[PDB]
Amino acid sequence: MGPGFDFAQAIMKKNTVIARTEKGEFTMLGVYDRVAVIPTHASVGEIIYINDVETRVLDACALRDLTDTNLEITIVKLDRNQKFRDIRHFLPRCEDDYNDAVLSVHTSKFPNMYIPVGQVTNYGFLNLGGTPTHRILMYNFPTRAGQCGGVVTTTGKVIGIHVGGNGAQGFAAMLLHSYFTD
Amino acid sequence: GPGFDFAQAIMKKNTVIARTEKGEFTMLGVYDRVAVIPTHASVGEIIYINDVETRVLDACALRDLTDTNLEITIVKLDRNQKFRDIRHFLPRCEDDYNDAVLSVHTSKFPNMYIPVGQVTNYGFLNLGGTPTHRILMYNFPTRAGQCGGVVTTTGKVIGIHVGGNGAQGFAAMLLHSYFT
Repeated sequence: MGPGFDFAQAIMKKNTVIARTEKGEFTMLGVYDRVAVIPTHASVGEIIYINDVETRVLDACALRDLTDTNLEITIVKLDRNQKFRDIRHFLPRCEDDYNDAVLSVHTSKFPNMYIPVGQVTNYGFLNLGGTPTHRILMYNFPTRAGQCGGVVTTTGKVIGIHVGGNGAQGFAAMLLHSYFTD
Repeated sequence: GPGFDFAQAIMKKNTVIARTEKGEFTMLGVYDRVAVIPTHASVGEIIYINDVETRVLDACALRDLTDTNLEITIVKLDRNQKFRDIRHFLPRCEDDYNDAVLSVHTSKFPNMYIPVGQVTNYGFLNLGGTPTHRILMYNFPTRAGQCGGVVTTTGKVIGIHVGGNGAQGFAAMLLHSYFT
């Protein structure tokens, strides 16, 4: 509807796949080459479904900060026959707050979904489903089941992936450029 | 929920891309060759529908019996295709709603679905300096363009997006009596 949605759409149309694990269907952001991200609670194993195709997982790494605290991001390398457009230049280098973000989801249940979530706070620490978690972004929108893995963008920046909510607020794990140095 | 199925079913058969002098708008076809578009689209004698030059036979800028703007223009189009009749999904009365979806369809934003959630019967709004009635309101914390879109709940087509103030978004109510 506006330039925020434009950037979100451009990310969705080229840099997402539908990932299925034993714990459900997730929006999954491809970052570069055969490397994607997904919430750690998806419990990625040795095999994953990518757009309903059985795919071997070459590597998966649940990220933690240097205090050994959960970040809720898993980086997956897929045995896929095609690379993603390299979007690493759209990742922020530092922890930050943002104005006017969009949360975008694409699953069987929620195809082509885009939500203007407004201001995003650098929230920091969250007890997420009982697990201490760092580098959380917060937005005041009542997100729901089915949105985990959804991409949070501003114009020109891909800043996080949706990992949870409390009914009134939604929460995303930060994406930082430094996670995807090769 | 089934809200998303409903929004897609309305989009697929009843939503077309309309282009006026002002650019592109999501247009809802209601029945026969009758459709609606925001009044601010400035519909002329000719309009493009899915990139086809189309004569507009009639255009009515709706006002209520207080003689107040409603910001809906009803158009009758000179085209062969007939819209699937959806008048039975239009509310009879003014109401509040939960769990609404706004569905956008332009050349730039094809098939885009925006869950807006809770929708209030807001009522009176000074829209661009024009007093307007029968406005629905939802959170919309962005500055959107003009193109608008169709607002649905499960089982109902309730309004078309007509504007916003950067925090809130506003739709004009669709009522069954407008098309009787």
